[PDB]
Amino acid sequence: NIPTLPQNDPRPEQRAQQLDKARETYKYADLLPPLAFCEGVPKPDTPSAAWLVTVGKVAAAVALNAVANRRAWKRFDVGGTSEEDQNEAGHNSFLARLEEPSVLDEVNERVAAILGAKPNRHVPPAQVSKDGPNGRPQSMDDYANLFRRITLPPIASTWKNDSAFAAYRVAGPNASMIQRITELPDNFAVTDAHYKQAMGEGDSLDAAKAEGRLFLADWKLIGETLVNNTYKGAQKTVYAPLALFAVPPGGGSLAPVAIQPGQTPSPTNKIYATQDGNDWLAAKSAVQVAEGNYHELVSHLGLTHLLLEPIVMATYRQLAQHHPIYMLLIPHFEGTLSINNSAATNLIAPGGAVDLIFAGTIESEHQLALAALKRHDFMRSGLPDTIEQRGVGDTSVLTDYPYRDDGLKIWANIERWVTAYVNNYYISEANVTQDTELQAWAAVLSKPFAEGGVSGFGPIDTRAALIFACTKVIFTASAEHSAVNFPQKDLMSYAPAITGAGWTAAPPSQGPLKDFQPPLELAELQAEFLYLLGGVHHTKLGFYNSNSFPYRAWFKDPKITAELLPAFQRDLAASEELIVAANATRTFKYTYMIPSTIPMSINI
Amino acid sequence: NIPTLPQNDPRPEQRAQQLDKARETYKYADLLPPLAFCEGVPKPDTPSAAWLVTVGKVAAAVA
Repeated sequence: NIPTLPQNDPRPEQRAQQLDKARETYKYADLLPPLAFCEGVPKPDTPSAAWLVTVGKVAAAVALNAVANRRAWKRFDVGGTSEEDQNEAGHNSFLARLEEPSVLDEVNERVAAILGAKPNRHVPPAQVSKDGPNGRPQSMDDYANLFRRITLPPIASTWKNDSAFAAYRVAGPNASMIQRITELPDNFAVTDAHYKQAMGEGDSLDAAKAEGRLFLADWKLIGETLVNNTYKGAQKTVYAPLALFAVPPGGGSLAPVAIQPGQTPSPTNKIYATQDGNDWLAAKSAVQVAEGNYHELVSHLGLTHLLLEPIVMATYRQLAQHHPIYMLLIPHFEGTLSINNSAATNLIAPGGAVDLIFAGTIESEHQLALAALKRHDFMRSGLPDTIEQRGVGDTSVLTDYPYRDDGLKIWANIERWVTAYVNNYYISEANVTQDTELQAWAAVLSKPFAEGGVSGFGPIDTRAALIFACTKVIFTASAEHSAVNFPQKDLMSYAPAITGAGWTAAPPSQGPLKDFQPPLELAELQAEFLYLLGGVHHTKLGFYNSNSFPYRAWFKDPKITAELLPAFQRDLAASEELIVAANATRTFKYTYMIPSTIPMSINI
Repeated sequence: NIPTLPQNDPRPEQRAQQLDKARETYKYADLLPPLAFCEGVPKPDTPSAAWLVTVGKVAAAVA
């Protein structure tokens, strides 16, 4: 078959009848206000068997670590529970390979209990707990010892170094935060003395501001939207810090200069610098807490999951199965509906993992997420555009920016493959306007953000405009989500390195480090649920197949099958070697933009 | 037992561990909007039996 535009289609009546049945299987829900959600999971978007088995094995290890953590506390129920989880691990690898009682029910339920922070996730079908790790830490060893049957992340041993703190701003979960500044803001007056502490006497703050070597990360939005909460009556705290970063003259890696935990300078809110010791380590730890709230809601959930959800909805509804753009975008949406529902009713739901671990009240977190979707500008949110919007573009000034360098490759790949796919099917700029399905598609997306649209979406009246919207979508389904989702397992499992709440007051430190860390019962949940969200690489960018049992190729037009997609896949195999090359020379690794590791869609 | 200020307390650790267990017992609520309220009546702050007997005599005459 050759997909075709609606005006060129030889059988328009059968086409508009498939969209009628399509709009009945994909109806809009209000699982989260403002946004445009789907009513449950339509059976087409059910998780594939391949996906369930992969997730099932991760949920098994997470469960076995929780049992092993329960053996350590109270130093048969732990033994019997240990084996029913082993039975599932053997059931998964063997029974599911037949190719759904063991696959369907057990996997979805185990994921729900991990993301929902439900009690007694020890054993399934065998139906805070003081027989598991809970309460205040005796020592900092209690946090590293929680990773018993899952591997402790490497940042658990590097995070105190200032080098690791700045690597987050270029190769961490929120690698898009910094911004080149020419003059310091008025509420963050850092001195030349603070600069010469970090960079030495050979450089001056004035010289760095002139040569574009100063970059700032400003968590002002956290202050605008969050409301501190409590856990079991214990005060959870979050800040809205500003942190300064500079590169040595002549170019080089980033390095932290100064930190101010609050938006407003005050007697209780001052500027901490590289030499201040225990106080400085807490001012970095405060920023890390701000990034956790900001990443998981803004960077991660708001601007990938929740950003693509109305587009996933409009694509099914207005674009027929015989539409070429429909053939391009649906495989980049596999399971996005399914994971966003498991996110809505479990993760960010009251009583879930984010409600307890992260500092804000759960509804204040939602406002933070919605605040970014409301201010986002889709048409000017292309990766090469955002790089030049921030002033982070010079490859010689700031030289260690893995996300920028690896990502700008994957973007160029996807744009080439999109520009090819579009130019084949859209042979005249009159094909775009007369695409009644694509214009309906653009309408429901061009709508106000309050009515359920994507901010800054219009207009899609050009082949170049459709090319961008299809590049940005594919990028968000693949590369960007890799750059944010998987750092959760590698860079966010260890609570002392970064977590959702501060558990003492402030960077002005008043005692031991272990008191700023979360209680163990939550610290175990953070490691486990972030292990699960970061430990599933299923489906691979460039490899378009079906979500059904044969897992056969998805395209049918032999133009794409034996030319256009192979052109795409080679470019990705090429960029992979350039990225793998640069990654060996790097101490702070960045696998999240490696073409082999990237998924097609948002699915975990 | 002679009371003592925190900085002078010979047993600071045991002291701090008490307020944690205490902040667990006395949690805030929004029973009345814009006011700092207690989440129900915690058990150590249950009305005493003397208070109930005195009140019970009055609540009987009213009935």
